[PDB]
Amino acid sequence: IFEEAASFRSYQSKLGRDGRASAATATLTTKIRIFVPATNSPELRWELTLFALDVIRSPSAAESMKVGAAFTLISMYSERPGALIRSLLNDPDIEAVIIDVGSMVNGIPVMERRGDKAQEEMEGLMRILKTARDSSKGKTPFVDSRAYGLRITDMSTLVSAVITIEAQIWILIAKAVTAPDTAEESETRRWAKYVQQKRVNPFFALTQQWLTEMRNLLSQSLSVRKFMVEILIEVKKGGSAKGRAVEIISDIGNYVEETGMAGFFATIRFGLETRYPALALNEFQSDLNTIKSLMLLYREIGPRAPYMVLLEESIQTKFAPGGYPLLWSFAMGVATTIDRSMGALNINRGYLEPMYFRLGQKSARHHAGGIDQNMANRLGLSSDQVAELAAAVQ
Amino acid sequence: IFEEAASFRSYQSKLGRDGRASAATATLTTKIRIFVPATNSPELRWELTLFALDVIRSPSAAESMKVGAAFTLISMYSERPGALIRSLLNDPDIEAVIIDVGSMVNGIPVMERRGDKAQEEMEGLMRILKTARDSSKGKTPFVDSRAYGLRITDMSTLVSAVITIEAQIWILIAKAVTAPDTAEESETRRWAKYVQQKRVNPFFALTQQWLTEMRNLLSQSLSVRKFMVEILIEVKKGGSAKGRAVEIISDIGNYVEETGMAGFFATIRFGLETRYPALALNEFQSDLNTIKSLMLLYREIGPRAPYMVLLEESIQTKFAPGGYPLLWSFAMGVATTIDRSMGALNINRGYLEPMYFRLGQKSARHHAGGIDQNMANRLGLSSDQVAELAAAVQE
Amino acid sequence: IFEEAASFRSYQSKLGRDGRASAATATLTTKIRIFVPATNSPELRWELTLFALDVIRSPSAAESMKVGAAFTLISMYSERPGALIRSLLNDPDIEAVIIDVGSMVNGIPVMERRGDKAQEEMEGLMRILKTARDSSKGKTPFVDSRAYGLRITDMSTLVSAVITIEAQIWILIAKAVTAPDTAEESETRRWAKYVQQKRVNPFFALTQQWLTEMRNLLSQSLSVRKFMVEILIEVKKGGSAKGRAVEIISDIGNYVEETGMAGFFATIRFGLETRYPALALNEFQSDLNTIKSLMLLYREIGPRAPYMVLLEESIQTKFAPGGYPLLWSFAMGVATTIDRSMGALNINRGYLEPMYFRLGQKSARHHAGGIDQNMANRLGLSSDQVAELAAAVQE
RNA sequence: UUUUUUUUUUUUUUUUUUUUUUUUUUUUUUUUUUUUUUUUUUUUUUUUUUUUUUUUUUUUUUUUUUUUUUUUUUUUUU
Repeated sequence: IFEEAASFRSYQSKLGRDGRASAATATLTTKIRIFVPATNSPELRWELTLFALDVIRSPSAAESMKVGAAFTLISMYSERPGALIRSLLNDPDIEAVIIDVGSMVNGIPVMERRGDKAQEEMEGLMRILKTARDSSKGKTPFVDSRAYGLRITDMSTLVSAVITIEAQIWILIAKAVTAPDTAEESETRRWAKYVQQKRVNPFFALTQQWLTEMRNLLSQSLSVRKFMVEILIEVKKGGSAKGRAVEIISDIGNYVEETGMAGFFATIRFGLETRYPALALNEFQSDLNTIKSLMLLYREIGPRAPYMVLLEESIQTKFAPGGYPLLWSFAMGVATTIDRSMGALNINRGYLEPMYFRLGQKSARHHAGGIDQNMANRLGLSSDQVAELAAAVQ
Repeated sequence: IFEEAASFRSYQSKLGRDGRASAATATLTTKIRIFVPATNSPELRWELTLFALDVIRSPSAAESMKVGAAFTLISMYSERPGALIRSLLNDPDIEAVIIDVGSMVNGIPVMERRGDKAQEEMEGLMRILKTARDSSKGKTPFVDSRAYGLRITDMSTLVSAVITIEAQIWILIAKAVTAPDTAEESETRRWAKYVQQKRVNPFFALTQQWLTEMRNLLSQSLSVRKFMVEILIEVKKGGSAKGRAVEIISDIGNYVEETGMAGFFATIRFGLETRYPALALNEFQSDLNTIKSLMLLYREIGPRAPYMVLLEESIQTKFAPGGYPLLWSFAMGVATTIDRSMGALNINRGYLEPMYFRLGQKSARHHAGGIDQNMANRLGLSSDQVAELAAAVQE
Repeated sequence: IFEEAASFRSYQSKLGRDGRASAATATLTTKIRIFVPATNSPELRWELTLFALDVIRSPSAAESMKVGAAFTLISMYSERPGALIRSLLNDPDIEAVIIDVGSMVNGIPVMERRGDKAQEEMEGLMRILKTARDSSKGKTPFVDSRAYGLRITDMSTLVSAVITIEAQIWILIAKAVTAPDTAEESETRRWAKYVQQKRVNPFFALTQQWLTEMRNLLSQSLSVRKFMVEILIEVKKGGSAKGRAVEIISDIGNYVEETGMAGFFATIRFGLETRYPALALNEFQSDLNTIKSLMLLYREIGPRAPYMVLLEESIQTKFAPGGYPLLWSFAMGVATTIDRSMGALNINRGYLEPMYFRLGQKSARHHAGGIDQNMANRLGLSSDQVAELAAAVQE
């Protein structure tokens, strides 16, 4: 009867998603140069970090080389970052040319391995680096200029630096796609955390200007977000040995997961699992069947599922609350009454049903925390006790 | 209808945890020197402990020296201190170099077997130890300076001494990463117990100056907390008799467990297992579902679970009460009302949701301990007795 | 919901607590000499006991000597005292070397089987036993000096003597680690019995000065308490005929069991098995779950459980009433109101929770002398008569 | 056998939150003690065959009455 319809909803949501796309769909690659350190000499690693910071500080650089810089800038972690790149790159938009900087002989720019083939590229980079200084009005990437000056001999001091700047990139990714500005509040809150717990050395704190230039690069290159989410899934995998370096990335991950999918998970939290009497309304049944199909769909996607928005994967559309707007309007009605932080999520969408939102508000507030409507009999609480709870709840 | 939601919560929590993370993630190892007692000689072991105390007392020693000094200083228990470190190291931050010191030939500075590579390491150690003495204005690590000169010749007094300095490190770890100041109250209260029980010899008590220099090394190095929690799990394990040495560590452990997860367990104690009538309120169902997922998650993590804050594991975030703030605010509302130990824990966090906290307080205070709502009927207590309890509780 | 939380409490309690600790944890042994009788000669055995009493009486003897002397002393019961020590010693703190002394010809010091190997040991012993005598203002260990004077040549008087002295050690162990001073009342009781019941010859009573020197040795050595509790568990096992000696010990052991865990058992004995109306309150639920977990934990620990304070096993901490203070404060409020022997136990802990203690009084006294309910309808007599009895009893 | 109708048209990105912070050894009591053989009754005994009455007898066909018989189209108003 209805079972056919429910199975048909399921059918639509999985239809044609099976199998493999034709190689005729293969997109034009773009060629990007990544200067990998490829050495354990701490001097070259820190100089390359400064070079890379400056590439992103520069308004005269192209996006193609800025992405390449972000690929050198994160990934200072491993003994062989060329393995990290080649194994986790996984992007058809990109062909990355990896250059070992080797001895890093050149003073402020990277040394070219084919020094002779073009001097103009070394000039281009030097112009970019000068532009980085001059356009930033002499202000270093760091809030203390001495951090720009000092060059590092000792591996403890190197990693203290590197992990602190990496962490400063990774705090960005959490909101770079989903609220590309206005997220300095959240990012400084997370910064406060990592320095309080002494994981990062705040001598290497980066200026809001540099962080914004990098956050913008992240908002507008998918290629670098793809690499970030690749490595973030990689280190999320359990039971491994962890160094402090990957641990802080993983930690950051917990802010990066479910990003840009607020609507979806908020209908599960403050719609489904809150389980007010309103879930018996006939109107919602289509929406409930939708969310069932979405949860199974989420499961079908597997490990990439919590990051779909950063990856800009198409399937997100299905996830959007336009697919279940009665239940979503209701759920936000609950969310905004229950959770003070849900008050501050923007719910200006065209498909807001204000009567169902007000029913959401009424289910939490007007029903007195739903206190009359105890969900389960395990407490075996007195009727009197429930009434007292409702009185205390105002 | 609802089952799919809870099973999806499960899914989210277990997603991508599976499998083993690629070697391409492997971090730059730093070099740590650990000086090790080669032999059961009391003269060696006590001088080396004094040296090691002085390395952490030093303003001029490098963190790479200091953490390896702290490793030797808390390996002094073992019949084979080199084996203890190398077997429980388990740290990709670190490459350890051991210097099994054969005969302590240099005297005040530690020896090195083939010499320092250009003599400079011995000179480095000497500078370290001088600067320790000079910066400390002559004052020893110990509260009685006679301990510093003592140059022990018998194993009985050595183990008395060692165990007492070790205990003094281990009293720190309980707060070193969770409130590294305000710690002195706890650390002295624990000190009181071990001396009252005559387990440690108070002749060897260490100065607040030295203890804070070591507490800071613990706060700022994960590599030493990794070693500590490795050995703390190791000795917590059953099915052997114990030497007083590992027993005292195990004893300390009971203060180190649950550290830095106050909020989590407090929601279990004073939200969940107290089973107030307030758990019928619809909103808390989301949070209850979360804590169920967290309990099963805790189980899934296994032996490291009680120490996840000291070992700085990402999963901790999951556990933070920001993840279930309605239940947490209510549970702290109960906790602070019921337990006169509570409320000395800081609950100034953004997600306090104080209507639910006040409902917590109004359960335990206003509902007279929730007096009416008896959970189980095996006593079948009279209404008059419940009223007497309401009177005596002072609401 | 709640079932998972209760299982989680259990999980926390048992998490780790399996497998084997790695031998990399293995503690430094301390090497100790135990002199033992080789043979069934009373002339040896009594003089060796006098020597051992004097070693413990000495101001100049080392702790390593003293513990070894306490081993010499308590092993006299058996036909193979070497076998008794070696087989029931179970301790990594220590490394026991046994000397089967042979004929005690070399004066007041014990015999050396291969002569003096340092050519100093006998002189060490001479100094020890001289300083024992001299430090004492000319006293003997015994209240009558003739006991010190009289050599023994028959087994019957030997065993009369030995048992009397061994008993005097064993009466101590019941409060050597808990309340190690103010023990004396419960060492003069405990000497009432035995003398009255004619199990000991009070000719061999020991002076308070010797008993406190031995009590101190017991408080401040774990290794001796470990040996005592090993043999105390050994003799507690049934299914065998016994000698007089072991019976006196076993009888003692009924004093030694549950020592130092007053608070734990008192929460079960008072409060919990009293099943007051107050136990139905929401407040206790955490604590009740705790006690349940502890009872099954007690079961899991098995034979050593009643002695975990004297063995100072880490787990003890778990048991401490800080782990369930609301239930405990109430339980002590019951216990002190009901039992005339309670209250003379010191309950000045920090986690006193006095509103619950006052409710513990107000149940067992204020609620009609603990007659505001009757727990179950075991016979179904009339309420009024029982209430009249409670009024006449006046709480 | 036959005789309708049967294209389409909306909506469908995102935006919050998320490290910590207290407690947490121990303390009391804990042998015993009284009673604890027996003692009386304890066969029997009365009464218990039978006896009266106990066929039958009245009445008991029938008889009156019992076809039918009148009435029975209409008419005002709107």
